[PDB]
Amino acid sequence: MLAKRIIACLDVKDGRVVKGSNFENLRDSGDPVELGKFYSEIGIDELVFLDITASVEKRKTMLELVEKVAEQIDIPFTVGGGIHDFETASELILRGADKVSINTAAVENPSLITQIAQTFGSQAVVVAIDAKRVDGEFMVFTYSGKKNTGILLRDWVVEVEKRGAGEILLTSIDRDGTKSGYDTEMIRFVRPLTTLPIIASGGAGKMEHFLEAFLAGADAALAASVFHFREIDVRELKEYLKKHGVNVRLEGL
Amino acid sequence: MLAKRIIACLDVKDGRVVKGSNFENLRDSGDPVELGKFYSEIGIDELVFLDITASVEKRKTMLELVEKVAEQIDIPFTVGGGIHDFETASELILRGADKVSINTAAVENPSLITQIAQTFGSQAVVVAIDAKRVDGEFMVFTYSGKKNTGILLRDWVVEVEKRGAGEILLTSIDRDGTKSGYDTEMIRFVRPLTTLPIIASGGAGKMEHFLEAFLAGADAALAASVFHFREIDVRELKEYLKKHGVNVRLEGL
Repeated sequence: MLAKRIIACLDVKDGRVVKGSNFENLRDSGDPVELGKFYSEIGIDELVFLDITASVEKRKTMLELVEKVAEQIDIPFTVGGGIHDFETASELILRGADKVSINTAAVENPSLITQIAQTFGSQAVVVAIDAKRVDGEFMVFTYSGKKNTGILLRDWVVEVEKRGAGEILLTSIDRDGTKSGYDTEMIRFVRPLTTLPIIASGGAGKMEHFLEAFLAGADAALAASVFHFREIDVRELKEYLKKHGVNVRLEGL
Repeated sequence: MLAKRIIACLDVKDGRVVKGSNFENLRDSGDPVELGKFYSEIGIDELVFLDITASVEKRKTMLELVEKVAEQIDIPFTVGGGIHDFETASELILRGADKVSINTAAVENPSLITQIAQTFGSQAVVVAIDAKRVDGEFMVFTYSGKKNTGILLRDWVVEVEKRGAGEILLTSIDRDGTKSGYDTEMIRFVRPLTTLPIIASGGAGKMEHFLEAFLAGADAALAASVFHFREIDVRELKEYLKKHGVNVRLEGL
């Protein structure tokens, strides 16, 4: 059966991971190399480095981050946040990013998905879809949740798979950072519309929330707050999930 | 008694208002001058021009927008989105913006609020506060809702008034664009903590939602989706609000 993955989202600003969360067991929790390697050693399956400014000095600072992280970490990582074109995506993958996450650029040029997939393989392209329920209908939002595109989530999911994406990173903006639980209604809604791996994102607060995300059909669970604020232990989480029948990897823990 | 204002939020990209909403009655609904003047003529009290990229070419494209809008519109306007420092804010106000909205830059340097207020007057400084309920506690989020700062909304509201802000633009990220109603719990929570005008933002979907926002203590109601998608008529809205005792301005309608 398909593996169920636990993925940590590391928010980046100026090529360093946003700090303030006291990793007294580490020399510098702002260093993408040290922090990424740490997660690799305690059981995280993959990482996402999300540039949350995704603006100034971004392109160059993210390239340097990729160069350093790629030579030191042994689990897959995705880079996202403001990747606006094929050349930017190509530069990141060429330097060692395993995958790139595109969102607004994919909505504005759907064949960008296919271009990256044809050159680097479908597994290198993650389409991040940010959605909200608008008067009872799931809609796709771009520009960091500030633009309702008018495109129904149902239609965009189907199109993204047709364009050759490898995976969908499905974020519920309205649950993101709330610690109130993943948006399992949204995950269940998307599950029958695609065969691709679905990475659920936004809302994790406790171990049981991960179980619900996987029972709703997620293939991976991404979280930022619970790992950044050290609210959930990775090994504890994986042991709980495996006890409840979820196919997480316990090897190396 | 204090006036209750209706404010339209115009999302900007590359110095033009995001289109796709068919204003067949206008020559070009993407033009900030034509669209801003239109709203001015049909009863909108103020405008907000929000750069939703707020990144590349932004500083220069927003300066040009301000120069053109300031000479043609006769209602106040605020400019927001990625204003990172005092010089940027100063340039915008000097060219004709009535107010500037600062958010992440204010959280990272609270005396920026005071600097703008001392030079241009407190009425020129709007502090945009984006918040979410995190495990039952309202927290302040920066970087387009991607960073939980760990600062309680209660404490930041009090600090913003102490620093000399003129107004608070209070956005509930989790209701923004949903058309499900303003976050009246959040508005009620903030009302007793500040004497400043509160501009409620995020969630408007129907006329009754505006009434609820004002009954919760808002001094102004900001909306993007209902005006952008032409879902609510401004004069109809104001007549309904005045019938329900809300002190909106009917002059000129």
